[PDB]
Amino acid sequence: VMNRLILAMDLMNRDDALRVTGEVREYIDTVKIGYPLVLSEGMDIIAEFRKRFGCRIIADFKVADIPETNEKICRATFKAGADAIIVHGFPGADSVRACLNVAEEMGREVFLLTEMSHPGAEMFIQGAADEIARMGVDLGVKNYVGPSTRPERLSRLREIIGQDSFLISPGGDPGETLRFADAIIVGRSIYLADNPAAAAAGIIESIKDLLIPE
Amino acid sequence: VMNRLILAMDLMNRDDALRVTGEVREYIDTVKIGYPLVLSEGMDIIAEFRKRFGCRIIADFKVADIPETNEKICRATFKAGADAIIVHGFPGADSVRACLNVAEEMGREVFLLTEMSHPGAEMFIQGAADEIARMGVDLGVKNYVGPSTRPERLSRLREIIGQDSFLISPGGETLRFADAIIVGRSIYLADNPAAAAAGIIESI
Ligand SMILES: O=c1[nH]c(=O)c2[nH+]cn([C@@H]3O[C@H](COP(=O)(O)O)[C@@H](O)[C@H]3O)c2[nH]1
Ligand SMILES: O=c1[nH]c(=O)c2[nH+]cn([C@@H]3O[C@H](COP(=O)(O)O)[C@@H](O)[C@H]3O)c2[nH]1
Repeated sequence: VMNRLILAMDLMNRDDALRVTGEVREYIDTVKIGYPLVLSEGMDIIAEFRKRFGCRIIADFKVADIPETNEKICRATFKAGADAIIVHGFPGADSVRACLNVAEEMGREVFLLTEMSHPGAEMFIQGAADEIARMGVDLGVKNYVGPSTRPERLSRLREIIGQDSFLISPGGDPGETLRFADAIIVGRSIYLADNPAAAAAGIIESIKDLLIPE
Repeated sequence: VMNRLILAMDLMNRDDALRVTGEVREYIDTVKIGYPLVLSEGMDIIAEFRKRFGCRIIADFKVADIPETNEKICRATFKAGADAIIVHGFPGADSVRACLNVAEEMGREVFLLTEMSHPGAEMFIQGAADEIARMGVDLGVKNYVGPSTRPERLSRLREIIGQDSFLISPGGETLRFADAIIVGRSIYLADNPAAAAAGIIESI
């Protein structure tokens, strides 16, 4: 949200993760954290980022279980401090709804992952992408996460979810991506930079130059 | 698996989880744990189950990310002590391959989840099940997880994966096709977990 830039904190050692995040806090307030960091350092790391830096945390857990278990995963995740959680749609409407129910009760957010673009994604994901996105619309999902690369797929997703829905995705960027996504997710280009704060600053400048309405 | 019965430990607090486990260890040696428990108590609880009870641990994490991330998830999970991890097939062969390579490197195991039967699985999962199972066969997968379903349905899954493959699924008829059955609530919510487990095993 802040500056339409989300940091994908994918480092696995706690020191570097905390260091880099604090260094860019001036320009980025939203950070995405996945399982590798959480499983190695504990869920308390989420609480630490929020408590210590006041950032918003998106748990990229790609939740993909049956309804009752999804509910428990979301509860434990929101209890630990996450503001939002990323959920798979392939498991069906029921499994997504369970996540929406907990988010509703706790005042948090669910991001629906509609497709992936890694090799192998063409086997089952690509073919179900539009239908999964439409299922999200039918479920009242308001936040979506896009695959990656291929700007043409992004345009398609936006057409399905509408102008009102919130869409985030990784990376002529940031411009190409932000023609359709509301915020761009950036990891390496920032956390592997000699001066992370400088890299974030540079990208934010590019983003502001776009003069994006609303 | 001891007595062909796997305990699905879906509780979220360490005290109840450890209590039920120690009470059924004379009957069960394999325990399946999920993110609810590990996210609530820490991945270190895996070492507690193994060092304290001698349990084999199956991490039901339904791994479903890109290859590089799946690799990291499996390495952290095996490093914490899991003997095996359950992985989704819908993200494709390469995502599954990444998990299998970490298992090969660390001497552990990967279980491919072929299907689920909850009320919504009919939308995309059911239709992909046979292809996912066949995909596992071609990737050299030897361990599979089947859905909670009528035993007749597991017959088809068994025909696909062959006689040598190892199959587990939520649960006597089921054991006509699956090598072990997975049971959770009937045992861990029981006032007497030991008696519950002993009763299930007697049904053989
Ligand atoms: O579909 C995808 N296929 C990929 O190959 C891929 N690589 C990275 N990611 C996701 O993008 C976030 C940022 O990654 P970067 O460090 O490359 O900016 C990461 O945190 C991931 O969420 C991928 N998503
Ligand atoms: O395909 C499935 N459809 C379902 O509706 C379902 N409900 C539970 N489970 C799985 O079964 C394990 C044992 O659950 P119980 O506590 O009911 O014995 C659990 O740990 C789950 O892995 C399901 N699998």
